[PDB]
Amino acid sequence: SAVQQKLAALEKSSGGRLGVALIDTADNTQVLYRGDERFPMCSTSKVMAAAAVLKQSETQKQLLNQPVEIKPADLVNYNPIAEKHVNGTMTLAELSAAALQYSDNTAMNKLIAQLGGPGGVTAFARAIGDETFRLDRTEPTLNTAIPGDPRDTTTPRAMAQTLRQLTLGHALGETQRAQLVTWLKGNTTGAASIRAGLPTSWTVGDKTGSGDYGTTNDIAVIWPQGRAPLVLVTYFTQPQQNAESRRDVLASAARIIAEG
Repeated sequence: SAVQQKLAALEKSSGGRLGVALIDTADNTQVLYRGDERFPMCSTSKVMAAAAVLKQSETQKQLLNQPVEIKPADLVNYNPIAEKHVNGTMTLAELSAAALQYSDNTAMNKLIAQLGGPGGVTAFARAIGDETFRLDRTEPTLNTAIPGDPRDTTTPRAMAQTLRQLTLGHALGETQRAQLVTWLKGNTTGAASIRAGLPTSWTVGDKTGSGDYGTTNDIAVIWPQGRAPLVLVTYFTQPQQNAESRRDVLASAARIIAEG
């Protein structure tokens, strides 16, 4: 198609490997580019951990208010919110918001611990029908993004279908789904990624991800004005271990998609 020609040209101009999955919920049509190739998730995996804790809260009604200690030994490489609460507590709701909206890595590790390890996050993916997602490591080593390494990867197609179920479908209860949507819409890290390639009137909820090998990711639910919502996943990774992030590539992919 025309869009896939332009995405392929964008990829060629970038020097990296680009994966795109669009789901148009108007007619359940999909646009895929390398849709079944594995990509390192990096921080886009935080959506699955937050959703898994939300799913637990459908039975443990007070779970999101449970206080969790933040100790100096809990801090890893990037803890913008957790650092503000060292030797204090944050609720699981506050940890989920920090993980999603600020990409706080300590918050992610607390969510993983709540679920019983990376195997508990992966379990939730399987329980909602995602057989592709795998979380193998904690923060920060899940971001190594080594070429060919299947650890901590998913495919664009799988992540788009799973993000649709979590936010627009009914994989979660109603209060939980609305909370997830509210968190995604309040993301603070996405201004230069998918959002930058879309009309400013469209409302976006997204989760970015970045890591080694110049890995630059964004997953988004998009509500166009007077139009059925869209789910857009853009993964990008590069051949050099020390490559710089390329959020502009995600913005350009979104622009190409939005042209259709």
